[PDB]
Amino acid sequence: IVGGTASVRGEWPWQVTLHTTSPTQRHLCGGSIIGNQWILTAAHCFYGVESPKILRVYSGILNQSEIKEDTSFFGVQEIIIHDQYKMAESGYDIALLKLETTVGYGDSQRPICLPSKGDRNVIYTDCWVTGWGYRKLRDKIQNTLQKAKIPLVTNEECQKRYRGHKITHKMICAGYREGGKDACKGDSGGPLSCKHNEVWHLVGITSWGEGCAQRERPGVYTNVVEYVDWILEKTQAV
Ligand SMILES: COC(=O)Nc1ccc(-c2[nH]c([C@H](Cc3ccccc3)NC(=O)/C=C/c3cc(Cl)ccc3-n3cnnn3)nc2Cl)cc1
Repeated sequence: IVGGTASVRGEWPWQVTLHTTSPTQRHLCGGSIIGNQWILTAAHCFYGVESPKILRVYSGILNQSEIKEDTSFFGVQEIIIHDQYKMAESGYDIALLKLETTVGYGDSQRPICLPSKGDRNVIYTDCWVTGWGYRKLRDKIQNTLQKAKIPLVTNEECQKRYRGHKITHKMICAGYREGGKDACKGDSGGPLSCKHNEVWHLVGITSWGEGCAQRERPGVYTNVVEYVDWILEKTQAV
């Protein structure tokens, strides 16, 4: 996260850190708890991941230093990538992780509500991006989970900012015109969380951008409201 500040423990209890153990264990991506065996994240995270056996999901984490060999984690039973996904810049950048065991909810880890289909017309004014990503292009994964408040940008304005790309309504953009606050490397897959009527909703999934927090280059997020039927199809299968 560029231009952000340290989060407080328990502030974003749906935020997870997804680690890969291959070749050595390290943070790979962010994700959000959406159900007791379900993590919503970005499809591009899994480039070259040949098996869910190499993945570890850690919840209830504020600091990456809390993770050692003896730290409990959730194994991944299945990786479900949207079958229209080709690359982050073309959309459908969404994936579900089906966990091997059930997440016990509490004050350190709980799910975030998905947006309502009726709320496709609501104007969100209190949106935050969170993650352990870089603070600039050439940096390193941060120990403490960071947060940044960022305004949503209309599809028309985002399209003007990304000449040469096709910004669809399945994408949602966020960022200040002058730049300064954004997601960066290591934040992808994490949530863009918006508070509306005192309830937090998972509005976006951190996906891509041209550089980090540059002027007139907002971050591009998967527009979660457009995928609620897909998520229910995969998580509520008979
Ligand atoms: C010790 O462990 C590590 O160092 N882990 C570690 C883990 C992941 C990374 C890492 N993650 C990423 C991903 C794409 C990826 C994922 C998975 C695998 C490989 C590529 N993009 C991101 O997060 C974020 C991209 C991004 C998003 C928005 Cl909304 C706006 C601007 C963005 N940007 C433009 N330019 N930048 N952002 N790149 C790097 Cl490098 C580094 C380091």
